[PDB]
Amino acid sequence: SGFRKMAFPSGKVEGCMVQVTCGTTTLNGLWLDDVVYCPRHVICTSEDMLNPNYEDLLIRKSNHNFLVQAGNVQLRVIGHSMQNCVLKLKVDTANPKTPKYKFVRIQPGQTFSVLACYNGSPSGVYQCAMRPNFTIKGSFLNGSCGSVGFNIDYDCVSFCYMHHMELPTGVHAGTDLEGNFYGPFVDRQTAQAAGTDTTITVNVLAWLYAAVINGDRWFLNRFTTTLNDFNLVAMKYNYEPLTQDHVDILGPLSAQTGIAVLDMCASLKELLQNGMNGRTILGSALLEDEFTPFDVVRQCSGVTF
Amino acid sequence: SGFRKMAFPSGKVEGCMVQVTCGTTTLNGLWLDDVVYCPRHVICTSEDMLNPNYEDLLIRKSNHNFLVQAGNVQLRVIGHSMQNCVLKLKVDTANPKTPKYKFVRIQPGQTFSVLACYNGSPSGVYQCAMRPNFTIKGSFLNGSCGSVGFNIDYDCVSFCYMHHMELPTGVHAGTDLEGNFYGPFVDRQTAQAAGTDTTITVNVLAWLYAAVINGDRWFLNRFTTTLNDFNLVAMKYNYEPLTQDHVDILGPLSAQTGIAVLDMCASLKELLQNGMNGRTILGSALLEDEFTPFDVVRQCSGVTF
Ligand SMILES: *[C@@](O)(C(=O)NCc1ccccn1)[C@H](Cc1ccccc1)NC(=O)[C@H]1CCC(=O)N1Cc1ccccc1
Ligand SMILES: *[C@@](O)(C(=O)NCc1ccccn1)[C@H](Cc1ccccc1)NC(=O)[C@H]1CCC(=O)N1Cc1ccccc1
Repeated sequence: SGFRKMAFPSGKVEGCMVQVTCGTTTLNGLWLDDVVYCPRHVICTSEDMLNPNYEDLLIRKSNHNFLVQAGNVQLRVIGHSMQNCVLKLKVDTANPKTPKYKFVRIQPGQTFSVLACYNGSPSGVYQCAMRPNFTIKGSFLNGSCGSVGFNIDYDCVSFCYMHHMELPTGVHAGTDLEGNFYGPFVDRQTAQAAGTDTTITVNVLAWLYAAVINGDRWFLNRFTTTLNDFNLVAMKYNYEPLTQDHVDILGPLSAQTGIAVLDMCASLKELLQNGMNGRTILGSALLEDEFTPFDVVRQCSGVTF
Repeated sequence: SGFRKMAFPSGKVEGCMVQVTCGTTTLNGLWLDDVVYCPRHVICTSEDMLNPNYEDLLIRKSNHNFLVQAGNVQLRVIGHSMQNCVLKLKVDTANPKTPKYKFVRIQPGQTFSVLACYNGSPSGVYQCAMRPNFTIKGSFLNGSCGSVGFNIDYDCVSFCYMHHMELPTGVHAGTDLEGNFYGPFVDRQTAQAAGTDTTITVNVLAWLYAAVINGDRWFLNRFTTTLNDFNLVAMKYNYEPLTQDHVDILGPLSAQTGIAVLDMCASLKELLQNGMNGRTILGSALLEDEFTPFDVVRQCSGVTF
């Protein structure tokens, strides 16, 4: 029993984290097989970050300008190329601790674990959601660039995020492992607007199923409602609209608790209109949206790695 | 910037987790050097758990009644002894992945990371506090017994918790690694009363400093107060009393933010009496007490392992 913001065990990712230095810029890299992946702005001075020309900065650089450390082990760079916002450094040594992995681009609402690192060394692990405006509400300091986000399916590590920037509003922006930014962001220090954030409705519903599973049932009401009626209300409160895809994904939780999705929808409807009245659900006085339906199943059924 | 419930990286603990079977009871063990540590009730049937005589049950058992698996690999038990509520199984093989470690008994209010395991296999990691009544509010299912809690102090793993049972009220109880229970609990399936829980005042103050560091300053008021005056209020709301030791521990945060401890105390005083009035601090609508002063410093200054 109980319910926590649970992260994946980080061990398989810890053995991939390295330190990358170019000139006086140091940040984190990911060592898989004989390639080290890192943010391309490693080739920038702090000055360059205002208006960087990544082309002309990169031409002025050779293989030996790049220092790669895995612990006290020096890796030798024998090749370098820029793929969108990521640098790939080919090194002389394949990482003997390379796990089974894949590169995935996640969708808004999906969750992942972040291994926050400084100078190639792990500091902490926490679970995050990709917000609908493509930011993450992380915990990152100077030198955390190159930290990664991941999911584990069985023995396979799915890398979905590399950390690049803090925006002037103190939220976080980065790329997939192919170096394409999530959202409309660029790797330049200039004012950048994230769009309005919205609540990930399907995740809030997943969390209400989790509450019922854990004995918190007070919010369960007499009423029902329709998708269309539910969605009119959701859009007033800055909730994401609910699709047939969301209803299909909540099927297993529906079947476990004996509560039809639309019934859970009516319950949520009342909470938006009337609030929680200074009651709590699973020890929180707000509606939580950083658990997927898969996270709830994983935690309440005991899935291992 | 930002602030998250951050757990320690779990890799050094992941390589110590094994599966221990005795008859048809299977749970988690910790393999350090040539000893496997596990809850002693592994020798119990479900039936035995109501009123176990551990001496008598252990006498009926020989070394070969104990199956130890690390992944695919069967380890051979060549010795067994009971130390309080823990079984120590001597095995033919020292764990090659034994980290630098210590056994510590922690105090109420201290935090640690839990590596939740099933069948010797890591499922997830989360941070929590030892409550003042010596329970933890965990997330554990059947088969989680023998899961451990730990702190990392540079290269050294401090094991402080082994999970044993869920109480009828859905909170968690266990031992230190010498097998002494935290709190008045016994390893028996019988109704057991946890004390009244209290809010860990020094941790709430640490979290308010974290809020100020992160730009949440609305709660900062004109007023001051004395310890004695502050404590009369705290005891009415089920807060732990604040001692000179707590004030001394908050000194560095006080010095960093330029806000005197007693000033922060007056600010907390108002929030207890007037509540938060819709507003949130660091995304929460309740006062958080599962960050120590050291947790805040670690996260806001960027300490690695
Ligand atoms: C970086 O890309 C990174 O850490 N970004 C993520 C981040 C930053 C702040 C808060 C949260 N997340 C760069 C790389 C780098 C490192 C060293 C020298 C130059 C560039 N690291 C930074 O810390 C950058 C970005 C913000 C910043 O002030 N900065 C330069 C810096 C670094 C250290 C001390 C002062 C200034
Ligand atoms: C183990 O002590 C354990 O998992 N305890 C912690 C915990 C935390 C949250 C929820 C439940 N338990 C025991 C050990 C065990 C395992 C298998 C067979 C016998 C004993 N595991 C349990 O799951 C205990 C506690 C609840 C339960 O059902 N149970 C005994 C049991 C299990 C299965 C069938 C009958 C009885």
